[PDB]
Amino acid sequence: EMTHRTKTRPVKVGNLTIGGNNELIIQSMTTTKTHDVEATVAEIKRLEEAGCQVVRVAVPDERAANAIADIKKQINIPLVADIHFDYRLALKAIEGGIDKVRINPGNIGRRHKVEAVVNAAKERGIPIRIGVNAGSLERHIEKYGYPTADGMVESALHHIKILEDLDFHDIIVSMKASDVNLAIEAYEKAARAFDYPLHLGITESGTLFAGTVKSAAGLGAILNKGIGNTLRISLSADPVEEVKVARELLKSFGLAS
Amino acid sequence: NEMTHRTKTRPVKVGNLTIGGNNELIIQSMTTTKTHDVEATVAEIKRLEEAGCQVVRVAVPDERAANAIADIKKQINIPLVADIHFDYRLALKAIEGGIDKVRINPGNIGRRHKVEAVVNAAKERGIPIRIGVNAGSLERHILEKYGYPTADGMVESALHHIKILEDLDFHDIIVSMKASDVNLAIEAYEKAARAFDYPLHLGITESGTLFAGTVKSAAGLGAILNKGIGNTLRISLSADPVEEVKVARELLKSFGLAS
Amino acid sequence: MNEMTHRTKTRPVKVGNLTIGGNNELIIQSMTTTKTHDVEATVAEIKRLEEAGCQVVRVAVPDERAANAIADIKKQINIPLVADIHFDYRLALKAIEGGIDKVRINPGNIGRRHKVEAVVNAAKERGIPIRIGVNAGSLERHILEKYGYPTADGMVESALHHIKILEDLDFHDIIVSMKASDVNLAIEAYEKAARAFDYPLHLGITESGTLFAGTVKSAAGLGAILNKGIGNTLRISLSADPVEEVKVARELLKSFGLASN
Amino acid sequence: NEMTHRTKTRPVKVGNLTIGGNNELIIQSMTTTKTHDVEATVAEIKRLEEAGCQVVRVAVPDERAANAIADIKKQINIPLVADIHFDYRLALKAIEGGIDKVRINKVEAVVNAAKERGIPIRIGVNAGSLERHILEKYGYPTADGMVESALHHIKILEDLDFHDIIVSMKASDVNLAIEAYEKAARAFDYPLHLGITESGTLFAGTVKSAAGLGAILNKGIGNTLRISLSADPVEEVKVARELLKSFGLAS
Ligand SMILES: [Cl-]
Ligand SMILES: [Cl-]
Ligand SMILES: [Cl-]
Ligand SMILES: [Cl-]
Ligand SMILES: [Cl-]
Repeated sequence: EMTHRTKTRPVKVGNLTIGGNNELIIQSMTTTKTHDVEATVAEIKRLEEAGCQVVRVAVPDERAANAIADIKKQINIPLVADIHFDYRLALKAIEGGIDKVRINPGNIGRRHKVEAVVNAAKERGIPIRIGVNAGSLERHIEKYGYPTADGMVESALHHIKILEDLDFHDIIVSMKASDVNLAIEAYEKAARAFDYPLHLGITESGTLFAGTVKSAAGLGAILNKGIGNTLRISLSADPVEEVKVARELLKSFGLAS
Repeated sequence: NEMTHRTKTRPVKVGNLTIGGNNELIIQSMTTTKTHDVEATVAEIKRLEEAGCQVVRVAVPDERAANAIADIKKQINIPLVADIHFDYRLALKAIEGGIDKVRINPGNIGRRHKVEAVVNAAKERGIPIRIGVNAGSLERHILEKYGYPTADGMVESALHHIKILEDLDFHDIIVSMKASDVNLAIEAYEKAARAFDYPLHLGITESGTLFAGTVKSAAGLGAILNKGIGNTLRISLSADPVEEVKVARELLKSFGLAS
Repeated sequence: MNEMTHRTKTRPVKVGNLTIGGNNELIIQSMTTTKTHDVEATVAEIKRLEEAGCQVVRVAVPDERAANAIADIKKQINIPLVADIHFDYRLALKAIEGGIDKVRINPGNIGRRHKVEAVVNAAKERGIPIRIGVNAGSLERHILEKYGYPTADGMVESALHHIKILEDLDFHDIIVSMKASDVNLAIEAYEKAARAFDYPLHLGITESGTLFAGTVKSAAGLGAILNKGIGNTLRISLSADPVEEVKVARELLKSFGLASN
Repeated sequence: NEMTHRTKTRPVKVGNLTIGGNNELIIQSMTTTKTHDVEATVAEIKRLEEAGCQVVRVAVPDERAANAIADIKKQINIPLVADIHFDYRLALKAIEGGIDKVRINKVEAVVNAAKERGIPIRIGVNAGSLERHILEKYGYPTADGMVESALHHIKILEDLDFHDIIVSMKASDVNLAIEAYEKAARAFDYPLHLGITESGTLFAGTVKSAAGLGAILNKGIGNTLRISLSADPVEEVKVARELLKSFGLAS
């Protein structure tokens, strides 16, 4: 049985709550150099002007991690940081005021690294988004022979398990794929597999037109199931258009944000 | 109840094609020219043929439009379809004119001999009929029963059109459930798949700018295609009909439901 | 078995003051996206096209109001104009009387003897050429029933009958297009075309859904074709402004060291 | 000699992927980050992967990059290719770090390391860097010099019992690029790695590469391809898909 978006666990992200209500928070991400504070801030204010409620920035390095405080001081909406496995960058961004870190626990390595992150996260009440991706499933998951709905949830489970073992339940999860049937199938199962809020997203298509049609369709079928607490529409275009498609999708179903 | 999957629906012939009973959806659009202007309508259908359109609907508001069907036919490949709202003479004229499928409202037409001539006209010529229920066009008693347009009322209307034709030994039926509201559209099609075995023609009433029409159509149709129903479809957009085909092709590519 | 004729060996066919065929040049073309009857809009789109380097422009002539507007459009532009009419011969006669510089129509579609010889003699009198345009997606039913689906042999079967209708009227002022979506078919249709007849070929590829996909698919396909040494004129079809079509054609020709003259 | 069809080229493994012996080309891209900056590099690969990239090349200009190779692989799921130019040592380093393929042109020590790990070597021939003696023989860069340069390199590996070779024939002039791959395909049956060196703007490089590679693909050769652009690595994957997808050449 699927956990409706209204009975999912509430997760505080800055001043907003994701999960435990029927409000789909709109998110996006920047295209700028995260360490280029002026450019990043400029693009963020254009996203805020468009209707963006939460925005993510890639933190590939120290320059980027160092830019966090300077960015957040010049913005109004919550700022999430992208980090695949570097615990030092995780720690630097957290210290800097990020509102949430998108990091997959199982990639961090040795337990002491995993704890340095979770402890920092609890210290200032920041959540983690577990972001499962169809193109980047663990090497071992030689088990299915290719990305499948089952391989995504299992990878997801593994990541939640590490946080729950550390008494950490402030978690948001995403199951992002490029294929629509796999997309729908993945969120369906993750909703039946766990109670955390689901961050909806489909992989960027080659063109803006392809991506607009595919995402509108895939997320359309997921929202109709009563699931999803937040969403990000990924498109080969200026981020503002992602906010526009997201707004149009939610208005279409008569959904509030 | 059981949702009749698309592969479990009744196969009908629309020209040289088979709609229903399989796991593929045939793309359809409509010409924006006056059917009377032969070259104009052909020129537009040629662009749609080039684009990948598989079935095309032409305006048949009057007798001149109906009388040009054979001329259009000599110059194209794909099946020609036509919607007749009220006047049965237009349906009859279109049928004898060489149409491949007609969209009629048995209950509106009028006299029993009127419907019998069209049913027979279509039955004789071996042509299918499409029953198209539209949320904004429900019968008076339907709206009085439910109070406003609703999935159940569209389904009530559908069955009756179907029953009129079934009572005249007519079964080459395709059913459309067109609404503007996606929530209604999604429901309307889900209950139709549970209420009968005929193939369903998926369409959403166009609303807003091209940008909004494209998003809302993709959204609603995404939820319906994931339900495993739909055997044919058309995207409606105030734009060059070719754009409708583009959108339909992307949608099918996404789900892997193209012919 | 028959050798592909090299673009420099195709029959030279004059279009306006230009010569398509019997040379190593590739004439670049585009098509308007306006209503032909809207003279002002159409002439302004053509002027933008000329500015980007377009050499020949085709306009649809779907009704009588568009064919009567040919004369006034011609008076305002400096590049040869082309009427695209699928079969209505009263619309082509008007286009020809309007002073069109070429007509894109397939004679086997007209397709009544008094109707064919009329359009034929009218063109003969004005000394204007006819481009036959076979499109994989708009092939005749008797081809489809025979081959099953669109094939190169089928497109070649089609082109040959339209060509015969004309050759049988002692008309040889002909250019041929073989349009397909599938890049593999397009490539084979044009090599099969070069072996069957010596008429210069007009290279085109159906427009993909988007500008990006269209640019890649068309450069990849036409590049394949151009490298065989065939084709005498081309048109890129894109879901974009016609100016984008001219820019892709220029950069594509630039890539092969080929010129427009 | 007639050209060796892509389906008849000598199979070569790269990670879990086969390169050669089938009618489908593998998509490659290349990172732009500092290979020694691990999260940075991994982040780019992660976007590449998602976009449909199948193999990725990372620059190894020195030992910093060479040492990061292992940490990069424990994070990614597509095979990595190293690109070494002058130092035989950096290639040795990249191989110890688990590189899945080394693109390179002591000499026996590199092969022994390549033998030991069971990894191939992509001989990379380029029109912009042919040795002086073939330039002195042919006068300028040409298809005959390229194939001759590729054969002299193929010879040395073969004499050392190493046959797991993949070959590229890089040039900026479309007509030379075409002629070279045709020429290549005839001389040897090793799989071909298609690429066109970039020139001009993004617009210009997109048209040129698709045009050249289309002609090449039409001839039925090539088992792997790379679209060289000066932008986000995902733009190279975007061009590559449309191209392969248009010709009917799957993953
Ligand atoms: Cl570790
Ligand atoms: Cl450490
Ligand atoms: Cl727990
Ligand atoms: Cl009457
Ligand atoms: Cl409205």
